[PDB]
Amino acid sequence: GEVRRIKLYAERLADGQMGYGLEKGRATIPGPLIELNEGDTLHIEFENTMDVRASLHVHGLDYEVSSDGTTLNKSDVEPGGTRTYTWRTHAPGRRSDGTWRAGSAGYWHYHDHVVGTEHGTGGIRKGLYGPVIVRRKGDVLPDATHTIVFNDMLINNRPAHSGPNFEATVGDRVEFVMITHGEYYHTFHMHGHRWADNRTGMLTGPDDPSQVVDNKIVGPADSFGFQVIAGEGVGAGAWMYHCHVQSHSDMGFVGLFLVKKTDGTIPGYEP
Amino acid sequence: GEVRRIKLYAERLADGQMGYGLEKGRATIPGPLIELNEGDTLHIEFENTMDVRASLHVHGLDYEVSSDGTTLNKSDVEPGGTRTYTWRTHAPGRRSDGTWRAGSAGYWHYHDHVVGTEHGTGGIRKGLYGPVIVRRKGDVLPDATHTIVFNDMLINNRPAHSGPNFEATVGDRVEFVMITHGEYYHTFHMHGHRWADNRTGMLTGPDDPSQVVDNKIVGPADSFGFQVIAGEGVGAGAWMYHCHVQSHSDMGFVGLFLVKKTDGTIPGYE
Amino acid sequence: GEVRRIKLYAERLADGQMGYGLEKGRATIPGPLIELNEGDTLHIEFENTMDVRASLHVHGLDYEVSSDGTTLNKSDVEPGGTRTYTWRTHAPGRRSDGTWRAGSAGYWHYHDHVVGTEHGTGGIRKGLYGPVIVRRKGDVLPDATHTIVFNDMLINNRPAHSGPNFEATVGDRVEFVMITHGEYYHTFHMHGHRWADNRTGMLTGPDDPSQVVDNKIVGPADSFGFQVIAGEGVGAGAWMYHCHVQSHSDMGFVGLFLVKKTDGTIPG
Ligand SMILES: [Cu+2]
Ligand SMILES: [Cu+2]
Ligand SMILES: [Cu+2]
Ligand SMILES: [Cu+2]
Ligand SMILES: [Cu+2]
Ligand SMILES: [Cu+2]
Ligand SMILES: [Cu+2]
Ligand SMILES: [Cu+2]
Ligand SMILES: [Cu+2]
Ligand SMILES: [Cu+2]
Ligand SMILES: [Cu+2]
Ligand SMILES: [Cu+2]
Ligand SMILES: [Cu+2]
Ligand SMILES: [Cu+2]
Repeated sequence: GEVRRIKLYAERLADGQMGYGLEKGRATIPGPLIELNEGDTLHIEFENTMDVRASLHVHGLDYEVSSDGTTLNKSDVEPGGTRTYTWRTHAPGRRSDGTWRAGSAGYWHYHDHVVGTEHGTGGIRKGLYGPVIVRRKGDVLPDATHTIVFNDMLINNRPAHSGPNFEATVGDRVEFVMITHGEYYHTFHMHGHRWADNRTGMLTGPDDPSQVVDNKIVGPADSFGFQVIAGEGVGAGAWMYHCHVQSHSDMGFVGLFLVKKTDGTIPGYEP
Repeated sequence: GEVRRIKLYAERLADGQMGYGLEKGRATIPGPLIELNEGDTLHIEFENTMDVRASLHVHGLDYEVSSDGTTLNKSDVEPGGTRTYTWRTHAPGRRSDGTWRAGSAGYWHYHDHVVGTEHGTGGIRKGLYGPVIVRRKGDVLPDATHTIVFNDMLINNRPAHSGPNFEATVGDRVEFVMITHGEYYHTFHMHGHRWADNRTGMLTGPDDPSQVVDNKIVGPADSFGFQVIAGEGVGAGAWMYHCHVQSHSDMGFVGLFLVKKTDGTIPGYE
Repeated sequence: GEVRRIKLYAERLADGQMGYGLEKGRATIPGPLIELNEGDTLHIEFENTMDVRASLHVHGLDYEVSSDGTTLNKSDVEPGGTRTYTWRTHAPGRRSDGTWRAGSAGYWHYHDHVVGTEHGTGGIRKGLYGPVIVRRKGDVLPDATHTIVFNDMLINNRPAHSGPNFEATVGDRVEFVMITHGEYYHTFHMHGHRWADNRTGMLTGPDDPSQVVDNKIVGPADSFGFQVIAGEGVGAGAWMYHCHVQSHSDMGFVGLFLVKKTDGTIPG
């Protein structure tokens, strides 16, 4: 259980998007990946650099109403204002009542709750979302982590036929965090790969009856994640991921998981 | 288990609504909570007090076609009529061939199947829905149970910005039953609390790999439930629950889980 | 693990439809059920008999990009062309990193990826879909398997009020494969029966905490399956299955699981 501190800034981007960043003028969409171990406390020294009220609200983690990031709990930030948000986490364990307390561990996310509406509809639309992973002791750690956000009809707020693409090598342990926002349900599909429908996205062993899937229905504020061995049993290639709702996939919102051979090459593809 | 008998009434209510009740003029939307233990049998002496055919149909439980509650199986109820429905439940166990028979236990629900359409579209819209809990031997029992129904764009058929709110004290074991009906998908979200995506909404112990969530996609006739310790690790507070579909949350369709300190107070909220 | 070889054909059908068949002129919607055991390899000698490009794309199974069935990987089929697709499967096992590799076993599906659009919107709409089951050693095998596809507002591309109905006898072990396609989310409900939300749709034992359900939200390209003992604890009957989205159920998009007594009768 470390007590940890980061700085976070909400910025309006040149293009009129809105992003979180770890430093001024370094905002990204999605926002920076926050990673904590169960038991860790994080203090986020947040600065709203924008000319509108903005906030930081987190799913899954332990927070008091004063870190709700809502108008209801007097927890949003005035233009140019500052606020320290506090996120706590806990390990699982036996309560006195003999019950098992579930831990914080999982694939989570943070987003604005007051831009445009008192539910953050405008901030979320403009890019104020990012991933949070809470790890349990012993969890398997990846070679890389990639965050895919279905935000209305967009992926990571990109234009149609502009990715995002993620590169790996065959055999790499690659982690995906998959977050949904906005108005629409979606189905997330990845070619050539599959994962478990459980906390880690990985089967614990032969006694784990979790469905193994390559396609998952998601709605606004859903988060899940998984890890794959890149190209396992399928080889190097351009492995598309996309929404499987037919009108959505036809808008040209598709990304590629580019799995290269150890010589840096990939079977030829036509994007 | 035990053999149980109850009366149930379907009644027209104010503002063109329809509800189930355990007594005449005590109909509620949602309808009364029905709670059974695996193995129990329930006989429901159902009176349709309305001027249109109505029925009772249940998810999850054991029932014969004579208690289907459908026109197909001639088990709806004529206006002003009475019919006894029978719900059975069973415990899990190995079959003779060594497969495992799943038990009845879970978060379930009952609704009308013949008002407006032969799928109960009018009856459900107007409020003919309620919760059923079937418990397993050794299940953890709560201090209170609250039912939240996303019915089209309404919560429990309340208009925009009309709660419902649920009160607890820090430390209470609070059960939620979450049912969806109608036309739309939703995502159910609760601030400051989380649960397991499994039968009871609680992890069985360290071998249970179920995802821990605070947001769940649901569609018409989905039911799930869970228990939380009120304010566990987060303290007293006005803890919002709402649909996270942004247009739905922006219509005011929000309620509060009001978690008080033992001294009866709650951190100031607006 | 066996190496298996089949032929498949894509063909235009009546009423503006398209389907897959094991023989020319024998295409069905849904397409033929393909059943494999973990470790089996299947080579599909696919002939596109149509006047438009078409492909075969599979969920869940092991395939190389040369069997992706996509424009991106140039592995669709010209009109009148033939292509051998290869699907591999694997058993689960312990990896050299100490993790458990998930096996191929599950309820899966295949469909076109290039008719109408580069995502197969037109091919899927018109009937180019079918079920795939991959079994694990020791899995419980059914007496009968039935495939239900929610494709847009249709079931198995049947018109409103067109079933399909499935017949069983009380005590039969009946498997359902449930696949969704198109534009819409659905909720699949079956009267009188329930299943586990897990890989097999059956609880493995008392240590399996999976929710037991009779209603499941599904979206495009979702697949799940389950087995039930027909009429278990409920008896013979006409047992409705339907989408539970109310306007969907109201269109006539409903079928029956017709469970007979041992003497052949159904409560009428
Ligand atoms: Cu909120
Ligand atoms: Cu989509
Ligand atoms: Cu795909
Ligand atoms: Cu695919
Ligand atoms: Cu949120
Ligand atoms: Cu090229
Ligand atoms: Cu029904
Ligand atoms: Cu909603
Ligand atoms: Cu929240
Ligand atoms: Cu129902
Ligand atoms: Cu695809
Ligand atoms: Cu439907
Ligand atoms: Cu039903
Ligand atoms: Cu697909």
